[PDB]
Amino acid sequence: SNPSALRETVVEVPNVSWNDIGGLENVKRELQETVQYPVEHPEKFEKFGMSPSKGVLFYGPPGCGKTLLAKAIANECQANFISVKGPELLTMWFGESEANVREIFDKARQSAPCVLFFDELDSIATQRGGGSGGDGGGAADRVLNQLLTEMDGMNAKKTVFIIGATNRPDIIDSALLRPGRLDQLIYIPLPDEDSRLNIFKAALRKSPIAKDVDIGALAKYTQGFSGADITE
Amino acid sequence: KKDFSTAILERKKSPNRLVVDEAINDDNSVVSLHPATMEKLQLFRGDTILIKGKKRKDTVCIALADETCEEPKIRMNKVVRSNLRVRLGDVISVHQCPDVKYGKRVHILPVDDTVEGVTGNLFDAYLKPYFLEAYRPVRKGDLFLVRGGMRSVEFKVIETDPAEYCVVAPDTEIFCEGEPVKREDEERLDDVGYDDVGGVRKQMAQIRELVELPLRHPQLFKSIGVKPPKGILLYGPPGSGKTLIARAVANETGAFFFCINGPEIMSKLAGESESNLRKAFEEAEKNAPSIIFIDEIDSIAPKREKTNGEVERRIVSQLLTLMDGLKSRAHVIVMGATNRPNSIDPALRRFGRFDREIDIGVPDEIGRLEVLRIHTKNMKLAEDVDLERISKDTHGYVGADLAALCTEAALQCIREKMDVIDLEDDSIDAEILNSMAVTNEHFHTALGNSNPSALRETVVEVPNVSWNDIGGLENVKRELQETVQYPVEHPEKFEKFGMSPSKGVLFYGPPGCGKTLLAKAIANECQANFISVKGPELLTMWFGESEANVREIFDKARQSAPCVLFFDELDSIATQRGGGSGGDGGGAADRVLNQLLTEMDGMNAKKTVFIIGATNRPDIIDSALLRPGRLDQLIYIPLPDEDSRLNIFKAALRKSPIAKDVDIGALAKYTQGFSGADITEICQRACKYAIRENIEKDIEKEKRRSENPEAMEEDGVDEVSEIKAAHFEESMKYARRSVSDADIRKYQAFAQTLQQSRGFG
Amino acid sequence: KKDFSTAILERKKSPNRLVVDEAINDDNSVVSLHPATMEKLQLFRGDTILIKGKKRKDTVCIALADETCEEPKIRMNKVVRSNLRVRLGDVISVHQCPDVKYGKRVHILPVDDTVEGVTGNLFDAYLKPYFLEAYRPVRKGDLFLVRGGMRSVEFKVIETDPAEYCVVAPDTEIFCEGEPVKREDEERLDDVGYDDVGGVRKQMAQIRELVELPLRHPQLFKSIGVKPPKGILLYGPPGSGKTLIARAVANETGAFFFCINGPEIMSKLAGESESNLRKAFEEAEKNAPSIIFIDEIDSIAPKREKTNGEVERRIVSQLLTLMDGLKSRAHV
Ligand SMILES: Nc1ncnc2c1ncn2[C@@H]1O[C@H](COP(=O)(O)OP(=O)(O)NP(=O)(O)O)[C@@H](O)[C@H]1O
Ligand SMILES: Nc1ncnc2c1ncn2[C@@H]1O[C@H](COP(=O)(O)OP(=O)(O)NP(=O)(O)O)[C@@H](O)[C@H]1O
Ligand SMILES: Nc1ncnc2c1ncn2[C@@H]1O[C@H](COP(=O)(O)OP(=O)(O)NP(=O)(O)O)[C@@H](O)[C@H]1O
Ligand SMILES: Nc1ncnc2c1ncn2[C@@H]1O[C@H](COP(=O)(O)OP(=O)(O)NP(=O)(O)O)[C@@H](O)[C@H]1O
Ligand SMILES: [Mg+2]
Ligand SMILES: [Mg+2]
Ligand SMILES: [Mg+2]
Ligand SMILES: [Mg+2]
Repeated sequence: SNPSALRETVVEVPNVSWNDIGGLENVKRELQETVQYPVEHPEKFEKFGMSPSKGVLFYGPPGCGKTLLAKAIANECQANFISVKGPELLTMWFGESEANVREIFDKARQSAPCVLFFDELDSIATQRGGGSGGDGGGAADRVLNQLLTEMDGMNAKKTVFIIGATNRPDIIDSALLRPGRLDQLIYIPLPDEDSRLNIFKAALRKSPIAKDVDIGALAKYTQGFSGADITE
Repeated sequence: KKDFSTAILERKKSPNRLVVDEAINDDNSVVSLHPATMEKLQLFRGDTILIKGKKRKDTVCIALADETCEEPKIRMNKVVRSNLRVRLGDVISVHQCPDVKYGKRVHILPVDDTVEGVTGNLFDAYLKPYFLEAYRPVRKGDLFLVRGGMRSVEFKVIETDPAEYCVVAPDTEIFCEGEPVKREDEERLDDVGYDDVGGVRKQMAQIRELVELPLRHPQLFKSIGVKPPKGILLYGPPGSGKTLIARAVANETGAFFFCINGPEIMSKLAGESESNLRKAFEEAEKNAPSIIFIDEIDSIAPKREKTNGEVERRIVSQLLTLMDGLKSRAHVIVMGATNRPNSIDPALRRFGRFDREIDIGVPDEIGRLEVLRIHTKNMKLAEDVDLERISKDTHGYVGADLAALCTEAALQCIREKMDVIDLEDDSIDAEILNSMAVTNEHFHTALGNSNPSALRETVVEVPNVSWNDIGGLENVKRELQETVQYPVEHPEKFEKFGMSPSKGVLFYGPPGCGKTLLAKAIANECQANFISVKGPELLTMWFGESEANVREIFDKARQSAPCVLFFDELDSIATQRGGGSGGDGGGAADRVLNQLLTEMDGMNAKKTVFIIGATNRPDIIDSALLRPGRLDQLIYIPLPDEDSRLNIFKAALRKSPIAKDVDIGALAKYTQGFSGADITEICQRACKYAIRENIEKDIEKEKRRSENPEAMEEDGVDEVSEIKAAHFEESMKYARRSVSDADIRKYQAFAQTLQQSRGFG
Repeated sequence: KKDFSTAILERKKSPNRLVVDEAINDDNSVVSLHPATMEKLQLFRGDTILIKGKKRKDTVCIALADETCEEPKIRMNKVVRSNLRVRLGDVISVHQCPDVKYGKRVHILPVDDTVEGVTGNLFDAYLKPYFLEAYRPVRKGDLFLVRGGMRSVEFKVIETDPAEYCVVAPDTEIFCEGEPVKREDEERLDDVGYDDVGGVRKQMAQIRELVELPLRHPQLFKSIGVKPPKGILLYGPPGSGKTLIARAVANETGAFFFCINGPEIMSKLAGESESNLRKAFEEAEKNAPSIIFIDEIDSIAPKREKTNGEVERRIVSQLLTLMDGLKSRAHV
């Protein structure tokens, strides 16, 4: 048997927790302030007469756990999580057209609190071409401008955080980094010696590993490896 | 001089105008006038009088005398207030009733909800005991309360003789003949009026002077030798105010009102739509003065390119013919309503047709506050509801959205009481029902769970930003004053010297230096409307409304003069014309460039409209935008210097709990080359660190108390949690400039050589 | 504080609420209440009572006494459980039947699948031997089982007198008049309800507070001075829950329900679609409180850019006019 509603956007609390993510202690510590505090304690910011920012960008090497952090922070705050990929957005215009990005943003509004994650920004957020032209990239330009337009109207909703992820920060459009948009910049580094042990343990937290396997031993030999390589 | 546009709304105080006040008597056919007021009115003790109310409703009562009634008071009872539709504080007028008109019959009938529990002939229990020999004046259509024991039955004046009003002499032979005046008839009483519309005063004044004046006092127009416009077209965001305003004006002007709903016309068979239109117009002409409100006119008269059938173009043509046939000027006005002004067929928007248009746009803060006050005037609000905060927090909310917000607040109030309310029972405890009140937290929750609709529509409002919110930039402000304020406040000054100014400015500089804020500040100083448009928004307009988006924003700016049309983020639309001209992704930048220049060309003749741009990429800015007659003035916004950064920090923290030991000036020295955005993000990081600190402190305190409840609440109490210097140090630890030292000399070079871009490289 | 959104769904435990339990007797017109529960209910041994079930279904039985019935138990038999539509563990309520209403007639008719193998007058074999002088309470619309030997014939309470419920006194002159109660009628019984919808609680709560509250307890809204919304629009992936939820809410709220299927409206000739819409709205207004569920509304009211004909825009306009005409607030 095959499912039918497998392409529809799913608004649900992810099952990922901080445990599934190895290391990144400082990133988690700052994400708590950036997301959880303005949600669980919204009146705190009004007490000090200063509003927070509803935008974050994850940039770093592939396989370092950028998609997992968004899901984990959503799970911590018990907020709905909407996952959107750049490839999916690019086909939306050749389809429902203008009423796809608007629709996902409206769904995020209706599902507040929410964490609207845009994975794989390497395609939609391709830097505005100097020789502006073409319709193949006229879809990246759409998913860029129409997305920024929605970001502008999203800062007044409150309890909605827009998180991005890009493995190509060089081509990321500079407009997305504007205040009122994805202006907070968090760097996800390659795991270090200590982080790789945690990554191995998490990847094998439910594995039949023998009694003679030294998980820490592999960490020394595997340096510069992303978490994806550690899982492979 | 003043702006006389909002002059018709003003109420002219007159000696006959008295303010509403509570009475010393509950008599419904008797009020109490102060002796001095009666002397001004030439009245005497116990004399019948006609009180002019609202919504063309008036009553008749005998005026008594009492010295406690201040001069600006009338001392009417609750029944008279309800009949006149006037709450305490309104300004009614008083006219004499010289024709007391002792009536031979005063038809009286009861209301079903006031009769529940009566087991005897109402004539022998309520009417006759209080009317016989009482000589109580009665006004047709007014509900006077009566009592015949425990039950209180309120009767409407059904049919007097004379028909208008009379005095109930003993000769009034009448009894209660049935119960045909059931309470449900109130749906068509106190329905709509001027007081039921809030947040629109300029539009309302325009409608009143274009509709009510021609129909009530055409003598002015006839003497002046001008024929008033007959076609009015309300348009605006859906749900804003259109259908309400039309009915309110129709009821307040007191003219025959005929409603022609578009769906109702189009839901009938061919040959009945046109028949109904013809009947409506003929009836309006017969019963002049008259008004013909065509709601949802876009359905019966859509754009001819979109309509497909023949029995639709036939209806459009019939409507056009009927409007053309109204030039007889039989005191007939056709008012329209359409949220899609462009979807309307062009033929309607022409002379002899809907040529005058009013935009019922999104309300501002005060308008939303007034709307909320109007809608909550009946709900059981608690004594701690602050509608000012809600109005401030409701941006992009049309009146319908505010009504939905109030309803959601009430529903949330019910949910809180669901624990003590059982749904299985077919009846709910009366005490619980009467104890439900809507609190501020309910409204806040409803607002959080409610979303706005008119948040994408262009907003034409005076910004709240002032020069204080902007740090430094003294020279820029000084030149902006000359460039903008002087040609607006003092337009004749330029004509005195025989030289016209320029209606274009361009802001170029490093990001985060305060280019968007300056436009808003200068608009606020001149009290001129501000229209904010971003390049990303323009690029999607072409893939959409197409040519009629830029034209529409420019037309809106024209209608909203004085105005400051700001185009933020020119880095996209103003991308320099590609040497290898081609492509459709950039074929939208080329559109928003050429079509924008075309509008700029026609905008220099409008006057009092200034087009301001902003670009962080002056290198790619199209050289055409710098032409005279366009954005030719070039103002460079530099990175803030040592002195400017102190002001920026102070402004960012002008409402912050900063401690007493924080040296704002100290940070300025360390932060050099930082834009204002970085200076604000520093404060944001510091505030977040302080939130973490005090969250942990409160958690530790509560856990200390819970780790032995015997530990009492010591004198230690939650403090300001002021932002200590440690938080600022930590923020500066991660703070990083958004403008490099290599990307400032380049801005200086462009400041030198920007306007030279119309030639070669 | 808590999230009060999912508060209407909560069942309020009351002294009159008893949990379902198996009975010591298979009698269909008699249940067994614990003596303490009866004392809380002011009942006595062998007293007729009305049991409030689900889907607006209820039965009437005489409550006996037994100490084995724990306080949160009612000890009903299988037939009563089926009639009430309640499985073991549900929480029904108990109300008294002070008006026993000794009935003059208790119309009884059999079901075809329970009669297979009967060769004698059912009145002289099943009804009279167990009803005469038994004073068994009967509730209209409930299937009580009877036996006259090996075959077990279950009869529905067709038409009592009083109509709602009564007690079968010896004066009840009645016999089995034909077999018009064939078992296939069960397609319209125990069809849908709240318990038949799973996986939606927030949406279900919203629908219940926007539909059932305005129709059953409008006094709250009237006192608060708020007019409840009259238009609700369910949407979601095809096949999710829409048509099921609409019918479930309609049946649970117990209000006149009228279904206007879009294909059915559009499958008829011009002038009959609008006529049917008008008839539906008029009937709903007449029989208020009411609900008008328009399934597949996208067919009768699609986007105006996509619709081509005139007899489709006419139907859309008729629907818009009818909805605009509902501001009378006749509990519709
Ligand atoms: N820090 C980590 N801890 C544990 N597993 C990790 C970590 N980082 C990556 N992984 C594993 O590697 C997979 C891929 O990483 P993911 O979290 O999808 O990163 P990404 O930035 O989305 N990668 P890509 O889309 O390929 O650029 C995860 O789903 C985990 O299985
Ligand atoms: N300015 C206002 N003051 C008070 N109540 C208002 C105001 N504007 C709107 N409302 C309320 O909101 C309702 C909706 O406004 P309505 O007059 O129906 O808007 P509309 O523009 O005719 N809608 P549509 O034809 O659907 O685009 C009104 O009937 C009032 O109940
Ligand atoms: N001179 C200033 N004084 C005070 N605050 C400032 C100043 N300049 C910038 N800011 C702050 O930084 C924010 C961003 O600056 P803004 O006025 O939007 O500049 P911009 O030119 O529109 N930036 P961008 O669109 O990112 O190129 C402002 O909204 C203020 O919060
Ligand atoms: N939540 C549920 N619980 C139990 N059964 C369900 C549920 N949802 C769907 N079903 C079953 O699946 C069937 C299909 O659902 P249905 O109510 O017809 O969906 P729909 O949204 O009306 N379909 P369509 O009009 O074709 O988009 C139902 O009739 C039930 O038999
Ligand atoms: Mg990613
Ligand atoms: Mg309208
Ligand atoms: Mg700018
Ligand atoms: Mg369906």
